[PDB]
Amino acid sequence: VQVPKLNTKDLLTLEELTQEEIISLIEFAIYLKKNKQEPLLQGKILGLIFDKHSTRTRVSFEAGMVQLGGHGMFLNGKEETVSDTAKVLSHYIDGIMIRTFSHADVEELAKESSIPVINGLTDDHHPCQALADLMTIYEETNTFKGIKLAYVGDGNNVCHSLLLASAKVGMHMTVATPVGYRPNEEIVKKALAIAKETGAEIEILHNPELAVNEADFIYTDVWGEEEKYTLFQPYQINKELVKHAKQTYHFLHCLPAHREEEVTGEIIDGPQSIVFEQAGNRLHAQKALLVSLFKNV
Amino acid sequence: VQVPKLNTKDLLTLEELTQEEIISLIEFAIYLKKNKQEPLLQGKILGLIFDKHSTRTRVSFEAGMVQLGGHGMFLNGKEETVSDTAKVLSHYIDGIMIRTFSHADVEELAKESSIPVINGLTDDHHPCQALADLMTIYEETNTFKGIKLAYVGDGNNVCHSLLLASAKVGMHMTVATPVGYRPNEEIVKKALAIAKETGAEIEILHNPELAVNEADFIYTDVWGEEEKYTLFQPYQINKELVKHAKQTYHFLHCLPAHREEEVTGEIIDGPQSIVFEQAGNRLHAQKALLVSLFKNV
Amino acid sequence: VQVPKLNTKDLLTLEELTQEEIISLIEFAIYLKKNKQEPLLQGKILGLIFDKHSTRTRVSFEAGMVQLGGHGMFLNGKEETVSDTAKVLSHYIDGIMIRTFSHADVEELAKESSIPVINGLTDDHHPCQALADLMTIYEETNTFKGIKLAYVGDGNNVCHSLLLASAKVGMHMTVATPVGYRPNEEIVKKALAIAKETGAEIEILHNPELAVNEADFIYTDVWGEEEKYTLFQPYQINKELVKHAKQTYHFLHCLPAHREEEVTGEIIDGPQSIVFEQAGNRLHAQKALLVSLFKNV
Repeated sequence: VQVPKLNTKDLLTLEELTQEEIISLIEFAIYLKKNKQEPLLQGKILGLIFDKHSTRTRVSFEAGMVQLGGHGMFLNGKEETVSDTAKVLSHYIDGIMIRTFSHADVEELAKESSIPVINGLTDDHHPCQALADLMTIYEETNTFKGIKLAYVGDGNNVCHSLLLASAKVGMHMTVATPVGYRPNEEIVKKALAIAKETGAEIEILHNPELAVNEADFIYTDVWGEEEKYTLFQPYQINKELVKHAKQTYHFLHCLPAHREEEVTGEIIDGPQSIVFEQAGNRLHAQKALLVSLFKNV
Repeated sequence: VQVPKLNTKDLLTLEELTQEEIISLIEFAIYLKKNKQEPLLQGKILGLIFDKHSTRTRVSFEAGMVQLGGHGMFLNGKEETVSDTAKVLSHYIDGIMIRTFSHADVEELAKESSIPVINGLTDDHHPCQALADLMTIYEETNTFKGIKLAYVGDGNNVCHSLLLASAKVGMHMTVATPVGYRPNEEIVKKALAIAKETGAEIEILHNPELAVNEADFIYTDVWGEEEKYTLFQPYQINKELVKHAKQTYHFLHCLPAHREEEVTGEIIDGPQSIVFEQAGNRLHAQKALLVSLFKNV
Repeated sequence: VQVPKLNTKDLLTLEELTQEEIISLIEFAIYLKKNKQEPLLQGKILGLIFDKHSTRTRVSFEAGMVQLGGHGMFLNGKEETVSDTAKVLSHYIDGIMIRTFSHADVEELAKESSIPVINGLTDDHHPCQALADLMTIYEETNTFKGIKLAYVGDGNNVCHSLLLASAKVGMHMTVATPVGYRPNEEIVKKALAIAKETGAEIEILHNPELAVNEADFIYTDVWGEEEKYTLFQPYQINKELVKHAKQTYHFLHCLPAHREEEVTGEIIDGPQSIVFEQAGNRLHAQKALLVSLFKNV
């Protein structure tokens, strides 16, 4: 097996990876997906820490380790500080995947931990998703040079992670969100700065027709309610809006979905959709990531 | 290893199995029990879903997988619908054992899931138990042709599952329950219909002496309270009642028991009892079931 | 591998071990620590039972099993009595580690269980800790003959376990605790009785300078509050107090710590400290223990 050397212990936002690093990861995920499960992490253990329990993440991670000959250790966020607990894990274990709300907390755990820490999802960031998404796209295009991804919806953590992800690999990305719901300046900013070096064109705006125009890929996600709903109704993915993209676009969604909200069934269940392939690749992307991180011994 | 081909993805009530299928399973469970643990499910994963946490079931399942080289994944019923969650599991995993209260829910999960689903126990059904019970009986008799099982007690889910189980294998079964506590028409009905084809004699009635008469096996289980208790007092298993069965009967109980309620200690701890052997076979029956289901790939 | 034969099924207080038994264990832990992880418990399963969830214990145990080719099964203390549950575990499993509050409960589980039971920690006892501590000391001294350990602080369960532990191996130990907070007569008593046969000198008193005098090792641990705090302030480990020990003493603490309470940072983070080495050895001591217990088949 030709395992990738990452020059980082942790993976938190996506930004601690070089561009080459990200491809190597992707290319490796794909090789693993094709190849019969190697016990590359014999007896290694991944701690799994949760704020609110999240199935999709937990299972995809635990699965991966198990398939790599490892073990996943389910811990809870019913806790001594998140410093003390980092110290401890390190003695007895090989890595940690945390999902919690405050990203600052994760950063802290990483500094203090002496084993790899992986952000399962914080409020601000969701690297692993984006990484599975890039994998999915690359499976289709075999390249990011010259590719447009439109994301329309709420300016959320998966949005952030896509921005950084696209910037890193020189994939162009435009975002359309309603007036209130733009993503964070600080991130947009970082993303733009990465892009200066990869020639990726990143943009944020409001009219979605503009985002989707000539896009190779469209991505949405789920959204007191009375007034909000009426504001996002125009940001729905449908026969009508998707006509402005390329004939040959594919649809992405991180799931789960509420049909006839963010996306019409016609689209999500149509042949343009590849949400399922996407879903699967969570497993594999992560596996690739895990193995690289764990061989920095 | 000579693994049984089941013509079904799921196992919910017992009724999706042919009679041959059930023996093959039993015969296989026994072979496995005798034979040093094969890693027949290397790296496969069984999701374990719980409504209220139940030890006996959870452990017997997890154990089995572990002994088969697999892994059990404990999930909770602190959950998005039970549709969404089925879809997800299927991507990352190989099978699901669910215990929940509403059987309808399980049915749903099975339809929607694209991997095997096993009913750990619903309010109406408890297949796995019955299957371990048949195994136990067969260990003793080596045949169901001509065998009578009496169940006295409450007309509960394990009762149901025994009815169907006995009907399928042509084992005769009579049930005695107090006036209020007969089992469900719909099941009795199905059971009777199966029996028409296997020549099993099934009956439901009230006087327990009648149920136990010439029985090869007696089976009870645990039972506002002030008036109920006085009604079941006569449905106790004891020196007195067991005299009407065959000299050579054996006693079963799925456990746990309240001695000097449903059963006197004399009986349950007497040499006629085989509740322990029963208990053990949970493990093995299940193992057999799991392996067959998982090789329908 | 040269595995130790223990003449006991369970390990609850430390007192069911002979002195030889304890060394053999220690010596084995060390060998295991040095040697690449043997799959000595292939497919064996350790049940893990919790009263309040405790990370350090849970992880160190689960880890160990995993590294020994086993599996740890996390159960909860959301439970039928702790008799019924012992019976059950035994059918499907190989051993149990319990942490609960009432030691009496553990005793009970052990009697009733027909597989090994290990006290993770009760209010009165914490064997596994002490055992990791002895390992740590022995790593340094290679012998207990002639060695003094001072424990100052609250007369707590780890204190108890140290008393018994030291008594068993003929290590001298003095304890200094404030007036209210002496450890239990009944234990001191047992400990003294063991010591009569190993020549260990055990003592309990109040002035800590006396405890630490000419000590080879110093051990503290964490401690309505307004009046208590002022009482223990003098029982702090610091530059000042540690001068009365040997030049060449080492500091122990079971962690976690509150610096500038029981111990000044100067000490705990100083080169005299070996709290980390201590921490690690939890894993290994336990592994050694587990393997010996599990080969009493």
